[PDB]
Formats: sequence, C-alpha cells, structure tokens
Amino acid sequence: VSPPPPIADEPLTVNTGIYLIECYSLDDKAETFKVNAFLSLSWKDRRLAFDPVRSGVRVKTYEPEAIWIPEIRFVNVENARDADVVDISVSPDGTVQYLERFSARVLSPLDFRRYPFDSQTLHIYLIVRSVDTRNIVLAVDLEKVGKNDDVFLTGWDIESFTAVVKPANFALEDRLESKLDYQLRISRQYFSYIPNIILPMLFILFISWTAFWSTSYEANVTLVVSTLIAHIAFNILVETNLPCTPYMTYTGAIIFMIYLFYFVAVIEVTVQHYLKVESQPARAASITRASRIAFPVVFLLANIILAFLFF
Amino acid sequence: VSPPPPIADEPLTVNTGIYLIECYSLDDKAETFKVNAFLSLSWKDRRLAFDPVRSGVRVKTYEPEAIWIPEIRFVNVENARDADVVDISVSPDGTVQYLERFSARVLSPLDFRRYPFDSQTLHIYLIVRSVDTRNIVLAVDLEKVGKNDDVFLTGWDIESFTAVVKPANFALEDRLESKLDYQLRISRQYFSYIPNIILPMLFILFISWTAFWSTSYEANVTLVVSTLIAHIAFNILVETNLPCTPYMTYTGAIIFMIYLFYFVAVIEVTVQHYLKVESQPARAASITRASRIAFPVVFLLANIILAFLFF
Amino acid sequence: VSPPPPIADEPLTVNTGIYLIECYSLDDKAETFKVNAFLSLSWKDRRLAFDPVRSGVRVKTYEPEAIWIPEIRFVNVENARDADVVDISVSPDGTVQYLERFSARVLSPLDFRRYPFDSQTLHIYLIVRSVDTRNIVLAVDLEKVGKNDDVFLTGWDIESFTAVVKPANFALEDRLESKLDYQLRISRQYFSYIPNIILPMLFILFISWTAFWSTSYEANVTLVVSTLIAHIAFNILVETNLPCTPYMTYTGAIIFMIYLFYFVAVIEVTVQHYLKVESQPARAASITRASRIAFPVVFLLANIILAFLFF
Amino acid sequence: VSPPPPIADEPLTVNTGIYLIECYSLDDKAETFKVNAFLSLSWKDRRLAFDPVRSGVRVKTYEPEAIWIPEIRFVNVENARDADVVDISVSPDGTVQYLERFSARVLSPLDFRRYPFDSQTLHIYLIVRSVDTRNIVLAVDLEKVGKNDDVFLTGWDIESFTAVVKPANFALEDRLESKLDYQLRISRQYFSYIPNIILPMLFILFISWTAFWSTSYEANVTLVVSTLIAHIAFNILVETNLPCTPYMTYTGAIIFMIYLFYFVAVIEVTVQHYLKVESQPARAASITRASRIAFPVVFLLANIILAFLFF
Amino acid sequence: VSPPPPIADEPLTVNTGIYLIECYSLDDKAETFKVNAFLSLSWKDRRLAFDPVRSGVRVKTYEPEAIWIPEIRFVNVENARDADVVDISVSPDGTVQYLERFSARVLSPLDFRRYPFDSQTLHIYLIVRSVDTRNIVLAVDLEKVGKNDDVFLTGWDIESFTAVVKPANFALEDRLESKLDYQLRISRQYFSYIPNIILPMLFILFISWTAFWSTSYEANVTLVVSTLIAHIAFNILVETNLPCTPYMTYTGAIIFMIYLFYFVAVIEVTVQHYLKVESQPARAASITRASRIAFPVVFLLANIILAFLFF
Ligand SMILES: [Cl-]
Ligand SMILES: [Cl-]
Ligand SMILES: [Cl-]
Ligand SMILES: [Cl-]
Ligand SMILES: [Cl-]
Ligand SMILES: [Cl-]
Ligand SMILES: [Cl-]
Ligand code: NA
Ligand code: NA
Ligand code: NA
Ligand code: NA
Ligand code: NA
Ligand code: NA
Repeated sequence: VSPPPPIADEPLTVNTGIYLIECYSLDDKAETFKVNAFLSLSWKDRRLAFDPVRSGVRVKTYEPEAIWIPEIRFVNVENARDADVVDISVSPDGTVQYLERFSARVLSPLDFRRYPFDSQTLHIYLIVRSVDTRNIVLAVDLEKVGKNDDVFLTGWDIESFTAVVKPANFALEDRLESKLDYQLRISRQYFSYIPNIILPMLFILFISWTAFWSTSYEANVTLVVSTLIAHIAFNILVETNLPCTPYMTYTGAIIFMIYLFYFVAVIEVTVQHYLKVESQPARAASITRASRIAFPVVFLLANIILAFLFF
Repeated sequence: VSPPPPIADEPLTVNTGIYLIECYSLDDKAETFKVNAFLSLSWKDRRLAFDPVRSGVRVKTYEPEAIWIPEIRFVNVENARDADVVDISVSPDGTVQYLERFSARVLSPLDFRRYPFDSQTLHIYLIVRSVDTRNIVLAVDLEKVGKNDDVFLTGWDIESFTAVVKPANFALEDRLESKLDYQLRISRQYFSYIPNIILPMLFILFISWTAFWSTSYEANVTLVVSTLIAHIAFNILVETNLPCTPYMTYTGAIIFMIYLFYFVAVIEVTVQHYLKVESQPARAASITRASRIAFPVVFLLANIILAFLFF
Repeated sequence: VSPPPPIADEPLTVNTGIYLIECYSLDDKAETFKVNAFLSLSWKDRRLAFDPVRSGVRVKTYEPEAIWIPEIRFVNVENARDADVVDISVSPDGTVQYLERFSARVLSPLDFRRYPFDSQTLHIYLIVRSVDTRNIVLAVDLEKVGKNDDVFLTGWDIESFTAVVKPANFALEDRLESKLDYQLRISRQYFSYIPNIILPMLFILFISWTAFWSTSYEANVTLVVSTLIAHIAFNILVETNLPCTPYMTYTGAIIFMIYLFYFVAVIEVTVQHYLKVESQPARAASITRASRIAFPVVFLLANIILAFLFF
Repeated sequence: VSPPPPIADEPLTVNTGIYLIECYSLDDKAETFKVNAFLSLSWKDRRLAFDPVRSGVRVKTYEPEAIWIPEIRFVNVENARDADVVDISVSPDGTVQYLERFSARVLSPLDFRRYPFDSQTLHIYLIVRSVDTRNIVLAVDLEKVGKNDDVFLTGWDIESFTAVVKPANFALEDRLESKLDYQLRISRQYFSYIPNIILPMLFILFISWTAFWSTSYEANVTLVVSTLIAHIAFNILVETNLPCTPYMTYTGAIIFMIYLFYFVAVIEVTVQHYLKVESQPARAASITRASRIAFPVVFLLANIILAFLFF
Repeated sequence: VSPPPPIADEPLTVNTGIYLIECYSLDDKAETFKVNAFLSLSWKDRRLAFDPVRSGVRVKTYEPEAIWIPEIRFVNVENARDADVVDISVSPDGTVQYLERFSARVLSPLDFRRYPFDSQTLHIYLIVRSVDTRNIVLAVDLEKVGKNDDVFLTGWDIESFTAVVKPANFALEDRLESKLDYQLRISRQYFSYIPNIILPMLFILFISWTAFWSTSYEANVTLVVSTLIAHIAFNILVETNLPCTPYMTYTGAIIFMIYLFYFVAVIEVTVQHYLKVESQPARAASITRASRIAFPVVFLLANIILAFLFF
C-alpha cells in the first residue's frame, strides 16, 4: 500500500520504544558499541480498522509485506540494523503495534577528559523521513522503553536508559525528518586501573627518588634512567587502549607531568655528581637533601592542582 | 497459519532440546563463546492431526513455510542465530517434531576471581514471546539434551551440559515470555600457566633477593631494578589476556603484592648502602641478614593468606 | 524496462548528490575510510509522464523494480555499496527523484609527507556506464550536496565536502563512462602527539646529552645507550601506526636524524674516555665542553632546515 | 519433493567425493583452517529416470530447487559452508551427479607436543541424517577424491588427502546418522625457526656463561640478568603464536629448562662474589672453573634426555 | 536454457578479459591480496541471433536469467567472488558480450628470498568446467585486458597486468576444465626500510664495536649486551611482518649473521678482560687493536658474499 491518509490534515505520529536486551563491545578507540534490543512501533491506520463483534476476533495479526509500515531508521549506525519481525497486532480502531528485535553497531563519541574516572552518555538516534502524500513525526511510548536487569557492559556500570520525549523536526533535502534521542548513561569501572597501572607507575617513580639518599652517580643514573624506561612501557601501554584526542586527558597529563619528574631528577643527579668532581660535596649534599622533600611535595601539589582542574 | 487453538484456557507447552555439535572460541576479554548445535522443538497442533490408515503414511514431512512454528529465540546472543532446518515430522495426534542445526555467538559473563584456576558456568537462554490468541510456555525434553563426546573447547575441560527444567515466566511489554536456562559447565586447563608464566615470575623475584648476599650497591640496584622491569613485562602480558574487572583477581593480587616486594627490596638496598657511607657496616649487615629470612617468610605467609582468601 | 529514449540525440543527464550522514574509521595504514550517506539521483523519463488533473495526484511513488533506474556505481570502493532505497518520486513531466541511503568502505590515498601536521583530500568517485541505445552523463545538483553538522571523524577536523561539477567522460571497454569527483577535505588533530610522543622523545634525547657534564665512561655509556634504546621504542611505535611510504615523511626524518645524535654522542663519549686513558684530560675536556653547545645548536639548526624543507 | 523410495528394503547410498582446490589460514591458536573444495555427490532417484529418444537429450540438467537432494552437512565447521552449485546431471536410469564448489572454516585439533617439528592430521567430517520414510548411508567414490598439485598452506608440507572408506553409522536423537572421515595429513616447515628463534635463544644463553671467565660481580650480574631479560622476550614471543596446552610442549620444556640455567648461573655468580668478600678466592675460582664445564655438559645431557622423551 | 549447440564438432570458445579497477590489501603473511575489477565474457550463441533490418535495433539487451551464460569461476580465491552484472549485449550473429564488476580475495604465494628488494608475480586463475552436451575452452581478448592508471597498491610499484594467452586444458573428475593465467607483476617499495630499520640496525651494531677502543669490561659488557638487546627488538619486529618461510630470506640471513657479530664481540671483550686479570695487557691490546679492523672488514666481506648469493 502507501501511507494512511490524514483524518483532517495532521502529521502522522509514530510511537517508538527501544528495549535493550544486550549491550556489548564498547570499543573506546573506535568510539562505538553494539546493541541487541526490541524496537516497538505504533501508528493509526484507519484503513485496517474493523468490528470485534462481526469478525469475532478482537486482534488481527498481519505479515509485514501485507500492510503499510513506516521506514524507521537509526542515524548513528555503521550499517543498517539486522532485524527480525516479532509481531504485528492491529486493534479494532486501526492501531498497529509493530515489534521487531534488532542488533546494530552504534557510533557515539566518548569524552576522555576524565579517563579512567569518566562517565559517558551513549546515543541511539531514531529517525523517519516523511512522504510527499503525508508528514511523519516520532513520539516516545515510555512504557515500551527500558533495559532488562542483566544487561552488562563488560567494564562499565549502566545508570539509565531513557529517551528525550520531544523529537527534533527539521528539513533535510526538501523533506521533513523526525529525530528521537535515546540515551544510555554509563560510568567506567576503574578498580583494576589502581593496582594494574597507577600504583606500579608510582612505585617505579618513588624508586627513581632513592637516588637522593645515594652519593653514587653510576647507581643513581641506573636508578633514574631504568625506572624512566619502565615509565615509557606504561605510557605506551595506556595510550594504546585510547584514541587520538585533540584535548588533554587527565591520565595523559599525570603521565606527561611524570616525564618531567624523571627529567629534573636526571638534572639533580647530573648536578650532585658535577659538584663532587669540582670538590664542593658542601652544596652537592644541600641540593640532594632539598630534593628529598621538594620532589614528594611539588608532586603532591601538582596532582592536587590537576585533580582540581579536572574534577 | 496462526497458533494452534487451546482445547481449553491452557498455555501451549513447547518442548525444547539443545544438542552441542561444537564449542569453540571462548574469548575471555569479550566474555563470549561460539556454539554449533541442534535445536529440537516439539508441540501439539491438532489442526495437523490425521489417520494413519486413511492417508496410508504413519509420519508426515512438512516444509517450514507450510505450518505454524513457534518463534523461538536465543536471549544472550550478539546477533540472531544462523540456522538451517533439518527435519519437520508430524505424528498422527498432531505432534510436531522440529529440528534445526544452528550456530551462534553467545554472551555469558565469566568470573575471574580465581583465574587461572577458575571454573565457569556458560549460559544459553532459550525464549518465546506469547501471542494475543495463545500463551506459550517452554519445557525441557531431557532425551534431546546433550553434547557429543568430541566437543572440545581449546583451553578448557567440559564438565556438563544440562538445563534448568523449570522456565522463568514473566511479563515483558505486556506479554508473557517463557525463558529456559541451558548450562555449560567448564574448568580452565592451567598446566601451561605454571612453566610459561608463574615459575619465571618467581625466578626473577628470587634473583632480586640475591642483593641480600651482596655488599655492592651498584650490582644490587642492577639486580632489583632489572628483575623489577622483567616483572612489568609479565604484569602487562597477563593483564592483556584479561578484561577490566571491577574486582580483585587472584593473579592480580599476587602480581600487585610482588610489586611491593621489589619496592621494599629497593628500600633495604638503599638503606644498606646509606649506612656504609655513614660508617655503620655494623647494623647494615644486621638488616641485610634479617631480610634474607624476612622476605621468603613474609612472601610465603602472604601467599597462604591470599590462597585462603580466594580458595 | 530499458533507458528513456532521446527527444533528439542528446546524452541523458543524471543529476547526483551525496549527503554525508556519518564518517568513521579512517585507517591510515590501509588508506581507507567508511562512509554512511544519502545518494540522490534525478533524471527525465518521459515514458513515466502523466496528467495531474486526470490521475488526480500531483506526485507518483514507485517501487524500484517497476521503472528504469540508472546503474550508478562507486569507483574507489572495496566492495559494492550497501543500499536501502528511501524514496522514488515522479513529477508530471516524467522527472524521477531517486533517494537511497548507503554505506561503503572507500579507498583514498593519503599523503604522509607532513604527518602528523598533514591535511588530506578524500575522494568518492561516482560513475555510470552508458548503454548501446543511449549515452549517459552525470551532473551535480549542488543543493543535494552536503554533510550534517555532527559528522565527526575520530581524530580529524572536517573542512569541506564539495564536488567537481564537470564530469570526466571517457571510453572504457568500448563504452562511455561518466565519472564525478566528490571531495572530503580533512586536517589531522595533532594535540595528543606533542605530550604523548614528541616531548618524551626529546626528553630522552636531552638526558643522553648529560654525558657532556660527566667525566665517567661507565655512567655516560649507560646514559646514551639506555636513552637510545628508549628512542627505538618510540621509532617502532610511530612507524607501526604508519604505512610503508616510498617517500621521506617529516617525523620519519626527525626520528632518523635523532638516531645520528645518539651515534655521534657515543663517538664523543668513546673519545672523551680514550683520551683520559692516554692521559690528555687536556683536549678530552675541550671536546666535552664543545659538544655541550655543538649538539643543542646543530640539532636546532637541522630542525629549522627540515621544517623549511617540509613546510 | 521428498526421498526416492526403495526398490526393496535397502538404505539409500549417497556417493561422496571432496576435491581440495585450496588450503589456507591454518590458525594454530584457534586450531582451525580454511578450505576451498569441490563436493561431489551421487545417488539413484528413479522418479527422475527418462527416455533419451523421447526427451531428445541423453543427459538432463536440473536447478537444485527442482529435485530431491540429500541434506549433506559438515560436522566440524564453525558455520555452514558457502556453496555455489556447479552442475547437476541426471542420466536416463535416474542417476544424479551433484557437484558444488564450497569453502568453509574447519575445526580440527592440533597436537603441539612435538612443536615446531610436529605433524598433524586434519579432519573434514561429512554427515547425513536419515528421514522417517528412508535410511541414508554415505560412501566414498575414490575417483572423485583428491587435491590439485598447486595447493599450498602458507607455512606447511601436505602429505596426503585421503578418506576412511567405511562410514561410522550411529543413532543420534532417535535417527540414523552416516559420518565420513576425510583426512588431510600435514607436516610443519620449521626451517625459519632455527635462525629466527632457536640459535638466537642459545647465543644469549652462551653469552650468560661468559660470567664464568670473569671475576667482576657488577659485570657478571649484568651479563646473566641482561641475557635473562632477552630470553623472556623469546619466551613471550613463542608462547603467543601457541594456544594454552594442558600438556608439556617440547619447546615449552626447553624454554622452561633454560629459565633454570639462568637462575643457577645467578646462584653461582652470587656465590663466587660472596666468597671473595669472605676472602676464599680459593674455592670461589674452583666453583667458577667447575661451572665452565658443568653448565655446557648438564645442558647437553638434559637436551638429549628431553629429545629422547619427545622423539 | 542449456549450452549453444555446435555447428560441427568444435568446443565452445569463451573470450575473457579482466580489467583492474582497484588493487589493495597485499597481506604478506597470508600471501593474499584484494582485487576489484571488470570481468568481460564473450561467446557465440546462434539461438540468440537476429535480423537488424526486421527487429530494427542493431543490439539486444538481456537480463542474465533469460539466457545461457557460462559458469566462469576463479581458482585461487578464498570465497566465490562478489559480482554485480553491468551489461549483456547480443549482436545480430548471436555474439554475447557479458560484463560484470567483481571483487575478490586472491591467494597467490610470494617469494621472500630477496625481501625487502623482492618483486612478485601475482596470479588470477580463470576457469570453466565443460558440460556433457558441450566442451568449453577459454581465450584472451587482449583489448579487454588492463588496469586503470590509478590502481595503487599501498607499498608497491605495479609493472604490468597481462595474461598467458594459451589456456591449460585438462581432465578433472572426468570433465574438461579450461584454465587461464592472469599475471599482475609488482615490485616492493623499499625506501622506508633503509632509515626505519636497516640504518638503525647497523648504528646499534657499530656502537657495539666501540668496546674495541675501550679498556673497561663493565662498560664494554654494557655496550655489547645492551646493543644486542636492541638488535633482538629489530629481529622480532621484522620477522613479525613476515611468514614462516622454509627457505633462508636475505634479511633473515643478514640479521642471523649479525647475531654472531655480537656473540664474537662478547668473546673478544671476555678475552681482553681475562688477559688483564692474568697480567698480559701485552696481547690483550693486540687482540683489541686487531678486532678494530677484523670486524668492519669480515662484516663487509660477508655482506658482499651474501648480496652475491642472493642477487
Ligand atoms: Cl537502521
Ligand atoms: Cl536467536
Ligand atoms: Cl512478572
Ligand atoms: Cl499474555
Ligand atoms: Cl558501488
Ligand atoms: Cl556444512
Ligand atoms: Cl569465483
Ligand atoms: Na509492508
Ligand atoms: Na510457519
Ligand atoms: Na529498474
Ligand atoms: Na532439493
Ligand atoms: Na543464465
Ligand atoms: Na650498568
């Protein structure tokens, strides 16, 4: 067929409802995620209307090819969704109740400023282009919106799955387009990051600082340079599970700032030795004793300065 | 057609049966696995009933398009299963015997607390949404449940493949949903982990402790710092074949605890040298001799404390 | 059917228009990118013409199988596009207004000479092969060309999406081919590259130069050789997120030039020690004091020489 | 249609024949491989029998949908095969000659005990489930079994492609199943392994042993610990192109045994120094001179012991 | 329909022609490459013949389902090609002019003996199996063979795309098979390999040789062992972008030979120190002075010997 004709001159309202069955594969570098969910559609098509008393059955099942169904599409998806139609029910007044189960790969940008303490807002944009004959608007049936209790996103906590009830209606290539915003709110599980990356990164740094309670250049150079190399291993490791951000990330700042604490430790160590060869173990030991406090203090100051700038 | 009508207000029981042909690709990070199996369905549709004497044939074959077949779906799957229909047999009383061979990628969370000594319980959730006209319930035909003797999951031992006989029946978008739980129990093969990761990780640690039977700071710093670097190589290697767990894993704890045994060894070595420059080889050698026992003992204490906390 | 016949002997003009919905996965090594966009086509087929007064409807919808549609194809694609037809509208004069939403993986070479400060010009080549009966030419409807305000290419800034209005018409396997050039202009977001790769690469180099304010060969060899090893880690890391270019890249040149500053630092350090064993701490300290300026100066000269040669 | 009925009470024999066109992607970790081959089937269906004089053609071509074709399936495959039908020829007596060209990813476990000198036996299990009306058995037409001479598996030698002529017939879910075993025998090409992994692994070990012709702890610790680190690089590299085996592999044993030769070298070096600080360069040099022979000898003994245990 | 019948007793000649639109993804390890090209077929089918005067049109278009089309297949492909039919033109005499645009993943072995100075000959084998009724032979229409001017294979130079005009005709499972050989000749772009791998690999080796102008064992051991470790990083890096070859590669030989120049440098350094402890700085300095020439000379001799053996 073709669209149901207006029963006045009114835009056709299509009622939507996404129900998350599964959430999986949140790819941080690609800024994508996969979803498996129910998509529930509902519209009024009077042409399909009937009498429950006459036909003796209060609901009518239909195969999708048989009736007019709106061309609903996802906006922020890599390829068109994979969908199997579950049910089509028509109530006496001509109300269609569409239900399909779909799966799709979704493009939603992530903000890494507060990584790995960051929280995200994933989006699923539902859309419909209107026909010449008829204008189409989307609406949210809040009863058919949700997620099941099990959905689990490896590595994240799931706060809420809600929808912006008012659609964004606009012209696109001389036709009306109705766009809905479904929002999945998530928070990163950062427990593992503390013993697996953060504390080791600090231990290797604190080991570099033992060159302040040592008079031997040879051993000091080894202490600082070897631990600096270990810090590079961690800088490379963490920047690889991350995309090319045009903004300073929080961990990125910490790591970068640490590169200076190794550089300045090399300066101190280079100085302490230079004075011993010039025969002033006098000020060499003053500098070495100063560094012992200066470094832990400046480090702790800087980390507070940064945490304040980012949280 | 449409569902078989009730003799009376009784829900339709659909008999299920999963038979594993192949198990493969248990992805630890993604918390998924692939399965290739038979799915056997069986229901009563009186409309299909016949006389063996009249039609002269005791069993009737049907093409799937011809008859009513329940919309059975897997819950915890990435995308809908890939299935080829094997056989449809109808017995005189109107009993349908459906058989399809399918393959699917299945989402089942794994518990890494006891990794790599962990055992898992994989799930395959079978489901059916009920129609307006008729309610549908799932049931387990225990004769059509199993796995063949060859199924092999690279890297794991397979205990049992059984099913929770009582379905979980619940409302979902104002309709009854019948859900079955098929359970594949597995245990990790950890033989390789001992010589390929655990013993090397300990050898590099024991090598770090030779700095207690040495008076030379330069060589001691080298011993401890070099082996610490080797330990980082193993920490990175094992945390990469693992996902971002919001709980302390057992190996994660061991590894993290080892990072301290390197840090404290650096403290001892830094101290032993500091006293020699202050001219008290007196207590320096007391500390060095104490460490020789303190470290192996505290290490062995801690490992018992941990194994007890996790097993 | 078959192509619309000419009124005289003029080739058939097909009006094109690409509208980018999404841009994603710019793979630098493969020199590809994925696109999700609208493709709008428009041609004159008099056979379809009608009377608005007689048929009582001013616009006619058609299913794609029903009418003649030109075989439009993308040139620089891995596989043929994935497309779902959105709308076909026929105006009284026989003007067809085709609209499909497609997604494709596109091959477009990138120039890495100025990497990571490089800017690119991606291409989408639209094409049509002509029939024996009729000649077909492509044209640009500039109103149906664009991108939405959200398109975001992880890791890049998007300047413009425009089209070369004049098609390239040529013979290919004894038939006319009409080719259009759609151009997506982009610029790389290089912020992260400075603290995550460039500054660390320089800090490790400046640390190598502390061997000029040191008289100890053992510590000097350690300083230079250890930092050289750290530089290899960065050379390998950056050449891996890059393809095998038959031209000198800018970062490639910097990195390569740095390999010499380590090699020549080893020469200096090897010399300084050799003279002290020959008992001329006389010129050894002249050379060491010269290097202190020579290296930072020559390095800064060279970097200017290079930046000038590339920008 | 449905199966051809029996003349008298004999099961239907289906003649099989796999002809390998290509072998590729033997994935060692996944224990899989891809195959591209011809599958030739042949059975008697009298219902199709015809007269060459009447129908005027001595052989009849048929489209697969038109006639009864047995549901032949591969057992040990990830997903169902990708197949394009080449030819269906029916001879006057009702003999069908089926030919399809397929491609599939096949699950076949590999034995890594003798890796990288190991040889494998890959399997392709052909199967057929029997109908209610008729029993089906598979058979091997040895003339339609083979591989072309050009067929190569990157990184491997192909001995033979043969089939176990006698099928394994058994009950599965109350029906007869006929299973055939096609065997591809292969041997690993290990040439590259000697200069790219084995000899370097030994050179780094022999370098560690130069600490026996040296009196300097500082240099000795460096020699042994640095080469131990290089050995870890090789242990990690080779265990990554390998799956998690619940059995000791041969290379796994060699590598593990080497970890001890580094550990015991550290003991010796730690001892030699300890005696020099205790002033017995007397026995220190006895031990050091003993090690010089003890290590190469014990190493060579152990390697023979191992090679004997595995070959 | 079925094949066109002969005019005598001559096999049917099918004229072929591959036209490369795109070449991409030359995977060195897998020994594959992707291709996007036109496939042009042409045969004589008299049944289709017509009169230009009577039907008034000199060419006839046909949909593929309507006429007999030969079953043309690629031999050395992973899976069957993805093809969209472009055009079918029938000239009055009954000459069919088939044209499809396809894309496929192609298996073609590469020879790594001269890597990274190697040149390759990729193959595309076109094939056709003959029917009982008729014999089919392939032929090359050299006008419909080529590549466009843009084809670019990231990382390679493309010499020529030509075809072996004489097909290889042979029996396969009691039927004639006609096989054509299309050859894509390529040469590796090795510019990047010199500054990104070769020169660094040599610089680290030349740095190891500075231990000949040094009397200090501790610093010498560091120089040689540290650079040896850096050489392992490069050996692992280059053998990973390479498959498991059962033949000595040229770079493989160079790398392996270098492993000896590090081993023998360790011998020299171990000797020079041993004589100093035995008090013969007499011959120690003779050996050290000899090595200074012996190493650069033997190295340069060996490289010439190798280049001669491989080029
Ligand atoms: Cl969609
Ligand atoms: Cl499913
Ligand atoms: Cl409920
Ligand atoms: Cl209900
Ligand atoms: Cl296309
Ligand atoms: Cl199959
Ligand atoms: Cl093909
Ligand atoms: Na419809
Ligand atoms: Na049905
Ligand atoms: Na059409
Ligand atoms: Na059939
Ligand atoms: Na055809
Ligand atoms: Na050192």
